[PDB]
Amino acid sequence: GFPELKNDTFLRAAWGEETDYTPVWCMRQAGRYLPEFRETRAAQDFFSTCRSPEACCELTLQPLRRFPLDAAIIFSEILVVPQALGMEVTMVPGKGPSFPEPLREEQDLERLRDPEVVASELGYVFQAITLTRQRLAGRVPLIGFAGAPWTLMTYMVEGGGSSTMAQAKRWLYQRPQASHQLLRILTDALVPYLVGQVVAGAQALQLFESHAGHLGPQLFNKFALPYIRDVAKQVKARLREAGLAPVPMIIFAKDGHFALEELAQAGYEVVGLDWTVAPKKARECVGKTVTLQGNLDPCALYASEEEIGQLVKQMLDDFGPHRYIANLGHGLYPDMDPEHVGAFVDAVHKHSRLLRQ
Amino acid sequence: GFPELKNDTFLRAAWGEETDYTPVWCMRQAGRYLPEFRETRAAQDFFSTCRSPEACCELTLQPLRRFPLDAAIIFSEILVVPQALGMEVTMVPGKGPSFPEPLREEQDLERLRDPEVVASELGYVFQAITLTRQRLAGRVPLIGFAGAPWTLMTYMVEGGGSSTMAQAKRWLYQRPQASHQLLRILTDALVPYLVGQVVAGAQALQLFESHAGHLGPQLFNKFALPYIRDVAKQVKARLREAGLAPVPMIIFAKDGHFALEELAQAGYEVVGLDWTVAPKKARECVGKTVTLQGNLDPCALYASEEEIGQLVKQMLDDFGPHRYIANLGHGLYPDMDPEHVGAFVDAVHKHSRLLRQ
Ligand SMILES: Cc1c2[nH]c(c1CCC(=O)O)Cc1[nH]c(c(CCC(=O)O)c1C)Cc1[nH]c(c(CCC(=O)O)c1C)Cc1[nH]c(c(CCC(=O)O)c1C)C2
Ligand SMILES: Cc1c2[nH]c(c1CCC(=O)O)Cc1[nH]c(c(CCC(=O)O)c1C)Cc1[nH]c(c(CCC(=O)O)c1C)Cc1[nH]c(c(CCC(=O)O)c1C)C2
Repeated sequence: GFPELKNDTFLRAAWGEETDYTPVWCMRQAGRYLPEFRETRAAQDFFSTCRSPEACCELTLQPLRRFPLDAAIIFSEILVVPQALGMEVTMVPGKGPSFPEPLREEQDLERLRDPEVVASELGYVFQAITLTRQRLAGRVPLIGFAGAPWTLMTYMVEGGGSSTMAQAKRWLYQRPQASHQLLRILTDALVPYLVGQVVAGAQALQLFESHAGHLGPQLFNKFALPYIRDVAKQVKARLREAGLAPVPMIIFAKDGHFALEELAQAGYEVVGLDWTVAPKKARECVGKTVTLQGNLDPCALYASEEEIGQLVKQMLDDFGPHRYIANLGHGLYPDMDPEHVGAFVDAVHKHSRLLRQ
Repeated sequence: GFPELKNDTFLRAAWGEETDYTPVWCMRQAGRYLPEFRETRAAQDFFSTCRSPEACCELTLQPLRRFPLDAAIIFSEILVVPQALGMEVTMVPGKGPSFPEPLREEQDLERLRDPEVVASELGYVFQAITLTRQRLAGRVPLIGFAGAPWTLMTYMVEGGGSSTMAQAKRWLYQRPQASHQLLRILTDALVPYLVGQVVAGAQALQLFESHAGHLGPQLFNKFALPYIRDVAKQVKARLREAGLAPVPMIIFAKDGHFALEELAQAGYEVVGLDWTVAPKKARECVGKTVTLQGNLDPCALYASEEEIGQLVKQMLDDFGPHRYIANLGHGLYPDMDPEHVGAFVDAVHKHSRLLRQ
């Protein structure tokens, strides 16, 4: 139903095969650092943008017109899942996401939709995925994505960003039962959503556990890890059952240094790394059979084009030329220079080829 | 809404009325042979230039500050239409236009936008037309333009220039149905685009069938001519319906010697000629009721100012002083001398007046 893929380097590396060079992409490659992103986004409010296949497709394509990135990622939000479960969410400029009525007690779970119906509420995402895959015309693979259960829970309880997650963690300690219930609702919504993304055309999937860092090992193993594992097991199972090829799945646990061994056993092809983990230490944690993605400090792009090249060279030396996809350790920041993102991409390609030959 | 036209000679001649002199313009009069064109163009990438009304207006005006040309043509590209249908196109300096993902099989037509929405994607062209018509302040008429369906198809399939059109012609012979489908998509996008150009201020329209020559009579009559005829019929119909004055339309089929009789019956006021067709033979083909445009070998401008004058004199003798707009037989080449373009313009004006008096 879709054009044949021309550059599959990203997929080959995700599965752990050898390639001629290291593939690269950037979290938030479609983002506010691009003037053209801001121009397209000035037309609608944020979630209206998410609900327009043409707008999502356009924002996805923009970075690919500037840089020879080895993957695209669909424009959407992780917060579409809580929204489709029935929570109201806003993204007013200057303030970040807010839920005006967060979940604060167990009884608040009653407001949520049955998780089995979330996928049908998210048809607009699938339309954006199909459109973008057709428009990409096989240039590079298209990544779909969602938030991990714990991270989604933090937003639902905290009502937005938090430096401590004190309310969400209070749920874990004081309301463990109701927490597991919410986390299971989330998992059961995520699975059919992620499956649907692949049915619509996604060629890989990333699960963002952006708030792993707040947990620590004991809480992470009890409350985050089981649902991370269940997402992967279930998504692969449903795809096989529907006659489709399962896709490479990436787990990105920001500030998750402490969980790398477990994440390596959690049924994901790729483990994404923040910039605080030394590549060689990550490699000792995860072993020889998963692919690593990352992990340059996004702020390194504030440095000169030449220094970026040298930092990239050092990073590639540490990861080595096997089982590795280059990216930053988090997303691009809004004040970053597009030319420096350009330099990061060119340096990965240049030094990875030098490192092989 | 616009200034009254001061010099309408070009329009009078297009409609076949007598004038005091022969009006002249040059394909690519805004082009790389002008140092000031290159300076304005060094600021942006090519399609960013196309999307800036001020930049398009400026490039349009430049040649008119050097030479008393009898028409302006808006700065744009024919390839904006395939781009607005959803194909990615580049114009890297030194390489010409490229589509990295050309159409290669019938199923690839699925990626394209509904042709009814192309005009709204091309609003920036209409903004450039309105701005330029206002800035011209009635000096001379402003021509809008587009590629003809077949020619646009060649780019979409071949992915760029070709000496044979072997892939595009393979479509015509092996995929006739899918070819007609593409050609109809193109026609249905072109019509509302061309209409929009006139709504925005265009005072005439040229359709460039630059790749006619590759066809020959049987394929041209089956695959190019029907859509050329449909463009004109439909554009005139929509303009009448909207309460506007239809504009003179020019069909330019480069290397189309073999189609001149049919082109004369295709509902265009003006038939443009390449330099390989002797003017008197063209006149026998098209009859007494269309206007001819052309047709000096662009390379003749490599000759001395004096020789250019003599070649122009011979050309004007052959066309005669009725139903004729002077131009070259194709566009100006980048290494041509602006003073020689100057001499071509002055010679047309001088000898056409001598030929009447
Ligand atoms: C994949 C994605 C996301 N957001 C957006 C996209 C699509 C564009 C892209 O690929 O980044 C658009 C996307 N999302 C947002 C923006 C900027 C909105 C604006 O102000 O106009 C855009 C373009 C806003 C946003 N959205 C979010 C925040 C963080 C809130 C906090 O904890 O303080 C913020 C600031 C939640 C969010 N959103 C996302 C994550 C996971 C990655 C990460 O950790 O950064 C998370 C945690 C993922
Ligand atoms: C009307 C127009 C066109 N292109 C451009 C304009 C505006 C300036 C002008 O009036 O010429 C800018 C215009 N278009 C281009 C340039 C030069 C770009 C650069 O290298 O910087 C400019 C100023 C590049 C171009 N664009 C095209 C080619 C030919 C490719 C091939 O078949 O080999 C090329 C080389 C496609 C094209 N473009 C156009 C045609 C029809 C006329 C013709 O046959 O020449 C065609 C066929 C029309």
